[PDB]
Amino acid sequence: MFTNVKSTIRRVDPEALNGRQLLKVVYVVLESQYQSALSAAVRNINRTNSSLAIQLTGYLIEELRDPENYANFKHDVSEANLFIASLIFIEDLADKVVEAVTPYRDNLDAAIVFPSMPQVMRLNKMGSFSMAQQDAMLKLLRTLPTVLKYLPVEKAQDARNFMLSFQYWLGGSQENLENFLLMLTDKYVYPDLGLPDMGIWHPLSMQMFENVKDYLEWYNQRPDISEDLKDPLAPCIGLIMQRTHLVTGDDAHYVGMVQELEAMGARVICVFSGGLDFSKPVNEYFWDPLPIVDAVVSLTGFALVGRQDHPRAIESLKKLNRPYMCALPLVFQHPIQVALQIAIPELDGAIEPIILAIALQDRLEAIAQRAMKWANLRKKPKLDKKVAITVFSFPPDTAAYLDVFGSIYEVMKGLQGNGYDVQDLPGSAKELMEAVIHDAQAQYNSPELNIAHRMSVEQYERLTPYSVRLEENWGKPPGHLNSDGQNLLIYGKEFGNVFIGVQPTFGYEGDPMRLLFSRSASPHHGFAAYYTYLNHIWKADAVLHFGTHGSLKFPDNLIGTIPNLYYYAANNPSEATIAKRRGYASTISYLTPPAENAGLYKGLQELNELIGSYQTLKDSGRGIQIVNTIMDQARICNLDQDVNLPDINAEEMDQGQRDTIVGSVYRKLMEIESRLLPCGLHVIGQPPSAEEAIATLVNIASLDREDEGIWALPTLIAESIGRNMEEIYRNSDKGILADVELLQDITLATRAAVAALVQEQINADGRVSFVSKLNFFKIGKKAPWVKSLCDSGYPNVNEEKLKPLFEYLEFCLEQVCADNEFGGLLQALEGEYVLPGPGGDPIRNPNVLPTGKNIHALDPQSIPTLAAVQSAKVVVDRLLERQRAENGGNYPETIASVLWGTDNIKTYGESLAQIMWMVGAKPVPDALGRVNKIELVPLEELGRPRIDVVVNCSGVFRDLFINQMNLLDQAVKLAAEADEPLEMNFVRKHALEQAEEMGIGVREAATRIFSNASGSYSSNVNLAVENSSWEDESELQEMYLKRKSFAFNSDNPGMMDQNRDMFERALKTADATFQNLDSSEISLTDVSHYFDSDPTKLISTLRDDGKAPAAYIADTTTANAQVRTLSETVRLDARTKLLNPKWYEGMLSHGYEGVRELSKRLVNTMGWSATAGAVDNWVYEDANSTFIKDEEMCKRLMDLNPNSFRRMVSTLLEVNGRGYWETSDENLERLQELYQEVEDRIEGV
Repeated sequence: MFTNVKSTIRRVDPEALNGRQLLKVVYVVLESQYQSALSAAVRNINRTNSSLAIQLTGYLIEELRDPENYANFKHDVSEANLFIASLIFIEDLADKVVEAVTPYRDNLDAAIVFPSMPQVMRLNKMGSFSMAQQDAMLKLLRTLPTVLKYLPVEKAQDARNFMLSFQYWLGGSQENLENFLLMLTDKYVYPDLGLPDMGIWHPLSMQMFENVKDYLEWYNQRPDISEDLKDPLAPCIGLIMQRTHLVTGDDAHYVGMVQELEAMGARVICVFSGGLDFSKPVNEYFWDPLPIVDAVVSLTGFALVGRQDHPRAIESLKKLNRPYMCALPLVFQHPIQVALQIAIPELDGAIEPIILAIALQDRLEAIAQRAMKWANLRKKPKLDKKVAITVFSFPPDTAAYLDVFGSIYEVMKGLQGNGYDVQDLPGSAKELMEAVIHDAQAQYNSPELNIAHRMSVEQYERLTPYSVRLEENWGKPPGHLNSDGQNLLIYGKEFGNVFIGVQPTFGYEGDPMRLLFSRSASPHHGFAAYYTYLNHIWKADAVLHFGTHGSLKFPDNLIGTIPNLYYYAANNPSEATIAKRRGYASTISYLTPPAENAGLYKGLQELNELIGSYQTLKDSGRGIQIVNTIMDQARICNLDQDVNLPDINAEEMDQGQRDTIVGSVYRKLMEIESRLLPCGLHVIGQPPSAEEAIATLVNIASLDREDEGIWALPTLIAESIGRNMEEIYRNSDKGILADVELLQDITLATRAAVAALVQEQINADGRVSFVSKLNFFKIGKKAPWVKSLCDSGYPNVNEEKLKPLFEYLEFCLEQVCADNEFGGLLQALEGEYVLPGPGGDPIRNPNVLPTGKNIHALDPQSIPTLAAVQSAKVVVDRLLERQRAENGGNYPETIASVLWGTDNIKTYGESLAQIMWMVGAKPVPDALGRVNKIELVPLEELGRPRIDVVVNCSGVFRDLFINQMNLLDQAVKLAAEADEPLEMNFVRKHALEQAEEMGIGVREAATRIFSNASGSYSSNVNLAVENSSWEDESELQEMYLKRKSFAFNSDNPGMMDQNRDMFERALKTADATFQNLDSSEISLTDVSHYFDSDPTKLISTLRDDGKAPAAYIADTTTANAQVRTLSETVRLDARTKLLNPKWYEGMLSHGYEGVRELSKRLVNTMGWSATAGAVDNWVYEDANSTFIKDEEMCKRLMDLNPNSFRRMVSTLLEVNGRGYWETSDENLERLQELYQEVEDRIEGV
């Protein structure tokens, strides 16, 4: 009494209620410090708060004897919102408190019982949280963060709110207990009411920290943690989060993240910021001068900086030089929202440790474990570090233009040479392939994969907990795949701390020795075993993959917790993004082989020489019989499918139309001659020479660039002779000799001038920074490139415009020739930050150079650009022009189109803006420049009817650009609804006819934007053609109609439901199929995805009239946009790739893996015969002539790669077997024998 102030007052009531809500609180407590502290808190709220008043009644625990007191208590509990109890530790009364409260348990908005006898504690209740889910106080407080992970997010925030309320109580201050009461009033009584710039946070500290020293001083004083965590050697992880969630106190998932990491022995620094520039905290708090963090995990779901500012973000993350991981808040707490949001951190070079009832546990452990393995990598000593390198399709029957064993060998050397422990490194790439595939070339025995390990069912089942799930499709372990009968086989070879493994077939087509009835595919035990070995037996610290390998299309335990590092081609941002999101991929880019012009050969070179003779023989006199030879030759080269070659003598023509015969054939030969494509494979970290870069530099020099302030060289040359390049291109297309010649002359000039810059920089051999900035005028010389232009016959080219062009070209030459590819992997393995960069076409966007960067796509709202929209109007006018010219002059009513992510990333949304312009819509950018809106154009501006569309969206396009599918659907439906003449609006005309037949609205009948079901990709036509697993085309057409018939809906974007009835009806109306070519290197025969999505023959089946649609492929890779027919483009492929000696002599120069490339293009050619019949007989004929009939070659290919040869031979038999190739019975007997020869070498007898 004399030493502790007690109050006679038990009850506090507000003087005046006014317009304010009343909260009723009842406490029972032993400490009269806590009675009087509550009274003061309640009393201060009552006198300040303008919307809340509190009534407080309470008894010291003892006072509950005299039933006078116990009687009111009971009545007070009855009326009470909040119940509070603390330090009840007497049986007698405890049990009375239970009787009193238990009745009203559900009445009470919340009941809070702080450290007191067990009976009382069970009364605890705060939303969906009970006991089910001073030192005494600390003990229970510190345990609460551990519980959060095993609860769903809302049940967790209740438990966090409980923990937060215990922190305020143990705190015990007046404002502590005010906040206590206001928090509970806000979150569990009256929701509709109530409510430092940056710093460091910890759930278990009451105050924030404004510096690192104050934090670590507090951290090291923490009694509740192991000495292990205070140690500066301890792995430390940085978290970034939004201040808002700490104020709100909606932080349960953040608290669980800190607890998960601390449980794994990681020191944590959680920074926050009320701003949007998170570089500031990173730069202040993750440093002291050195980094004090081993990896960062962003939980903001935002860009580091910001407009969002990726350059400063990068410079900040590169100074830190640690792995930057990102976990979207949405992961914890919907389709358009995740696609738009996840794309941003990817441009900061983020890694995604979260793949894209359920408790936080799986997500929290995932992020933690994967962050902890990034740190281990930073800390484990080089000589102890184990790297596994996985390889797929060996033997083959992936990774574009890659010498896989070529590249692995360079990586292994680089790794040994940098201090990693590499044993028994072979003397050559070949010997290294030989160590993994015994007798790959089938010289002496059949090819046999090296067995690195035999896993016992016992070892498999113990280290593969999820093996049980595989039993449904694959039976008991070890099953029929990667099996000796007893054991699961791990194919690979140990080379010290580097392991080369061969991953098997994922087995999407299931065990052909098992009858199954499930629609839920899983990997086979062998596939599982392989990853089980890497992770839990061999215990890799990191794993390196090449391109897509086998998975990321057909779940977190296969990938594991160790860094997944991918080498992806710089030109495949789309599929690299898919790996980032499905695979926990960190993706280092490599360059595709330095491209060469395809050039002319045999028949085509003879034809070019005849054309050379023409201008002579015209002045000689006999300018006639040559045009009959030129035509007779063209007919032999099958150019008569590409140029109109009438059956008329040159005698029976005017000079005008004889010149045109030549002009037409010429511009088609120069198309072939000049096609810029790779002719071989790439080895990681073997960049091209300056000589090797020149063709790549010519096409870089051959595009106008507004954003760089510079012009194409051809543009400048044309302007020099008062001409425009758009004219010269169109007159070229028409086959006007003078202009076909002028284009070739301008092309040759452009080649010479750029070669002159590369020549100079070479024979300056480092003396000068940039030869392009040397002041030649000052010493009275022209630059070597200006000289070249003058010699080429163009002496008036504008030198003020040349200067910044040729400065740009010299910069591009540096990036094409740079060697960073190995450096990238090194940074990753050292646990550092790999510079992010744009994937794309290096010629169209040279910012894709140099390689060795962590390539990303782009902001899905950044496309289409105004430039892309203009470029689209050209390609649509040209498709319609040509489709008319081949059909009376009649516009088509419906164009069936495919959209890919890959081509849209590269052109900033051209192919996408084509479909917009077909229906006569335009995308509308907001102030900031984001494309989130779309309008129709008036028919005046369209100049023609609205063309109806079916738009087949690839699973990838859906995954990256579902926002853009939303815009397309809005556009189509507006068009169907537009008050316009049916004959001016084929969208409306078809939709009205359909709305009646189907008994639905015009709008619902305007459904045209389809894709795969979410989490599905391709029509599976690619699998069937790849495995010959189909009887008649109908099977292909059926699985298309099953899989690609899921309709996007802008008025309910979540629900993307199958609607095959609408799909069949819209396709029935199709007059033309359409796709855009990605690139010369990813053309129709280089991959299977193009033909996999080809609806051409499907349309001919669906149509009442059975008529096949006209098939077009747009090509916007050069300045000179073409809309070719599918046949034209497949033929172009054949002439520049499969049947081009430069191309097959290029690929075969790399040996075994060379043959694989030939096999690929043949097999993709087959596909086109199955989906479109777009393969002319001579393509198959010439292929058999080049590779089979020539017995010298035939032997070379079989010896080089039995597996890839058996493949080539099977294809040729097959296309004959299915009616697509007609050929000599002798030709089929040769093939039928050669199959049996190689069959024997590969399998036995």
